[PDB]
Amino acid sequence: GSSGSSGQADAGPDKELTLPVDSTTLDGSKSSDDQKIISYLWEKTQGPDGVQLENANSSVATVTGLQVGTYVFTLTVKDERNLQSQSSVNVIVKEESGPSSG
Repeated sequence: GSSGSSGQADAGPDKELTLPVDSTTLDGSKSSDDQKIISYLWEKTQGPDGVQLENANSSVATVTGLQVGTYVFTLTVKDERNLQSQSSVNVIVKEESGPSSG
């Protein structure tokens, strides 16, 4: 038949930060449309160990202390039907445009 099931877990689009902006927010409020969600988990699968995740157990998580690198955060949520879904997001960090001295 045709496709109907919508996105189970949406960890938002690609995240691109540019110093000094060393912090971002993973708003996953748009994970479901019809079937509500009663589970939220934010963890860093790949990337350098250091960043600090806040409210990981919430639809909206915050990661501070980001550096020029690649941070992969997987979002594991569940629906009324104990449906196990996963959704990661590529977080790239660029350097603050412009030269520097010191």
